Parts: sequence; structure tokens; C-alpha cells
Amino acid sequence: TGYLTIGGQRYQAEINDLENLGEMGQVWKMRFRKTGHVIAVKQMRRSGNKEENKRILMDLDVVLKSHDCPYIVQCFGTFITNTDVFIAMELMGTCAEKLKKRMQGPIPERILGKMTVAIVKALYYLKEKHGVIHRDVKPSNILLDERGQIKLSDFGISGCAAYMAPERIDPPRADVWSLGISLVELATGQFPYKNCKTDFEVLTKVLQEEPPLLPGHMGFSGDFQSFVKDCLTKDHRKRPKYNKLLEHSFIKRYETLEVDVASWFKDVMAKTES
Ligand SMILES: C=CC(=O)Nc1cccc(-c2n[nH]c3cc(C)ccc23)c1
Repeated sequence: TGYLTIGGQRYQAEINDLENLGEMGQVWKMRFRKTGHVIAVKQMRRSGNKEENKRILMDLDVVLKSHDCPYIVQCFGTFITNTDVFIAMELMGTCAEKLKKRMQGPIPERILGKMTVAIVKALYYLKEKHGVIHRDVKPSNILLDERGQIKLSDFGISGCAAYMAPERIDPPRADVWSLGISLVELATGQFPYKNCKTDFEVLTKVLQEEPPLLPGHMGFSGDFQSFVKDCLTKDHRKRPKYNKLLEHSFIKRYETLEVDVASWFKDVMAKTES
């Protein structure tokens, strides 16, 4: 048996209550037959790689404990069989990484605004309420949906060289750096450290190069440019805390501003492929 809490109700569910619609550790898009909800179902194989499995179990542990955060992807329930665990997860439309790829470039600042609000809050929530750092903030872990919701995913290592903070590469808030890097990536359409062929080469550029700020010739708001400059403060002791960042003007504006993220998302998903 499994118990799913989904759409406000509690169900006893059998693995047969899930209709597999295909693949997307191992993830299936599945329809729940008792309701018509379409969900993401992760499989943990008893016979799988033990490192993957413990990563999965860590993500699961954070996610279960984050039921009260609406900026973190929700788990509806689990099914344990003799050989497998199936994990029912909130299905999103796509990630920020896939949106960059489809768009062939810049996501508009107003969307990066809403995204920034949501991700900083998810991050803040798990620092405050659970003492958890994410350790792998990047665009593939930032998810969006048709309802204009933006959420954080994947806490299995609660980490990609590309988005590593300077103090993580060389130690005397590293998550805030990685956020900064993602935003520059997504606002300009280009991952800021160019033509790196290996992980260590990106690490080298992080440390030797100037922070990769938003380009002045793109007419980004000063708000946004300053938010990034604060996040991309290489000296971590000088880089701001979530509670400081929550009052940054960039966050405060897009928090109170009305942005139709859903129509933008629906329209961009329509007008593109892959
Ligand atoms: C950019 C890579 C990617 O993960 N894409 C993507 C595209 C569409 C939906 C999901 C997704 N929705 N819900 C999830 C829950 C987990 C644990 C992982 C991925 C998803 C993920």
C-alpha cells in the first residue's frame, strides 16, 4: 500500500492506482487514477547504486520536512514494495534551465524577479526552520509551472562546480553565490564563465576572474544589478544573509508587484519546442 496526500484528501493507494505516462534518480510522469492528478514519481531501487539511493533518501528527508513551505516541491506520499520505493512528487511544468534552452536566450527580468523571491524564501525557510543548506543551487533545480508557481527542487546533497562559491573552492551563504550565478546565466542567456571545458577550469575562473555581474548594456533595473552584485560578493563574510536579502529592493519590488508568470510561461511553452 501507499498513502497519498494530494489535492487536499488522503488516499490509500496501490501502485496499480498509478498510470505510467513515461519517463522524465529514475522519474516517471504518472497519473493518479482516483483523481486524475498527474505527478512525478521517483523510483528508488533496492538493487540500485547506494550513493544515488542515499542521495534520494536525503532529498526525501528534506522534502517531507518541508510540507509547510510552498516554495519547495511537495511530496504526496511514498510506496514501499519489497524491491522498490516509489516517491510521489509535485509535477512542475519545466525548469529554469530548460526555459533558457527553449528561449534561445534571456528570461525577462520580471520573471527572474518572481523566481528570485521564491527561491530565496525556500532557501531561507530551510536555513531557519531546519538548519539546511541546499548546496546545489542552479537553474535545473528551479522549477516553474503553468500556474505561474516557482519552486525549489532536489536536496539530495543538502555539488556542481559551475555554481560553486569561492569560499567552497577555497575556505578560510555559498548558496547565495550560486543563486547570483544562476540569475546572471538566466538574465543574459549565457552561463557567465565562458568556454570552460572542465569543472576545475570553471573553479579557476570563479577565483581569478571578477564577479560576472549583469551587463550594463542590457538595461536591467538598478535593483536587479545590485542584487546580483550583492550575491556575487566573492568574500563570503561580506556577502549578505537571507534576512538582509529579503529586504533587498529587488526582492521587495517583485514580491509586491503583479507579474503574470503563468501567461508568460504558457505562451513561451507554446511558442517553442523541446
Ligand atoms: C531541467 C531539468 C528538469 O528537471 N526538468 C523538469 C521538467 C519538468 C518537470 C520536472 C519535475 N517536476 N516535478 C519534479 C520532481 C522532481 C523530484 C524532479 C523533477 C521534477 C523537471
